[PDB]
Amino acid sequence: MHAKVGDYLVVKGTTTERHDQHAEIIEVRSADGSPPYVVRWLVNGHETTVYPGSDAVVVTATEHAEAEKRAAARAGHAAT
Repeated sequence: MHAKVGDYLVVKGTTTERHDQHAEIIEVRSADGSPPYVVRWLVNGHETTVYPGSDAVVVTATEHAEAEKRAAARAGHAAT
């Protein structure tokens, strides 16, 4: 996994069915791709530092709106 700033983080379901744990990566605490990350819930509304899980993927704006609402409730429910 390799992270990038200005992009969105996803966890779970690399097979592409259920993509959870969503947010915007504005601060990458890795030079390549290793947790933790400083993440913003944009479509939710808060900043924090979270620990994602396995099957972490990088998405863009559209994958962020709906999916980050639900999947941030998934991600930032704990490990904060």
